[PDB]
Amino acid sequence: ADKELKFLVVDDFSTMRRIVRNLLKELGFNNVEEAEDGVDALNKLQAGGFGFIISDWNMPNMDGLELLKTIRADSAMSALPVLMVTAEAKKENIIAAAQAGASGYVVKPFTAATLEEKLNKIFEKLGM
Ligand SMILES: [Mg+2]
Repeated sequence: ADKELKFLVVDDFSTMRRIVRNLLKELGFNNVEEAEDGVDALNKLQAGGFGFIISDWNMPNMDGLELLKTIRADSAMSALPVLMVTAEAKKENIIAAAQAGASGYVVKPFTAATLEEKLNKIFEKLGM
């Protein structure tokens, strides 16, 4: 994984975005942009050059599942890695995301070490 991979962090909580950005920083990933909800994220993804999306499951207007399905359906972004974030792991949520193409799932709060492990797992799973 290129340390310069461009990340999109999506969460309706500013503070949760700041945590994720700070965690990534710690790992050496400084290339991060932020979005507030699914539609905000799609707007930004339009400009191109993103490499990895970290999205919250629970967001207004367009939730994580919807954003993920829209990414998967788009010819230009369909392969982008998507890491889903939830405050509470639920079997049907996990199955629904997997089936929709999520690259992985992480329960918050999480440390830099957990994030790293999730990141490496996906890079490994996707041969990146
Ligand atoms: Mg949220």
